[PDB]
Amino acid sequence: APVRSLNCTLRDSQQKSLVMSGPYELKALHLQGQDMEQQVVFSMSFVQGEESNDKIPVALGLKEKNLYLSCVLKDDKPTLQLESVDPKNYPKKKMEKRFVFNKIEINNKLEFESAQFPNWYISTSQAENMPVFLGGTKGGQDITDFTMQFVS
Repeated sequence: APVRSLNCTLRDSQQKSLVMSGPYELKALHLQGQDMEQQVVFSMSFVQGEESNDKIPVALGLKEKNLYLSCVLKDDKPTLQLESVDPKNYPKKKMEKRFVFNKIEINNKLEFESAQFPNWYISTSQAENMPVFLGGTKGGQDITDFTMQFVS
């Protein structure tokens, strides 16, 4: 059958929500009440790739939009971007490497490591309303842990 997907939202471990910052970036911020309608809803697809109990390959597309988080080198650096794709062909089981994230469950938290760039992870800043980016470690000052919420 087609690739399976789930609608969901993500928050960082500081409980910051994710929203759009222009058409090709996301930002993270403290949201509650009416304002959370601003949050982005993702369609998380369970795709092809190396898997284990706690390590699941996924794609993160924006629900009902032909936009996917992807990891590419930009100015010689692994970087996270929102890339447009052909809506007739996505999502699919066999997503290209750049689109794939290893969803890792550790201590009640989730990490999204780039399948393409080992040990690079979806990250947020502690500061409010800063971009979501690709970070070169699960260590450090930045935030690399998230929780997932299921959406109808």
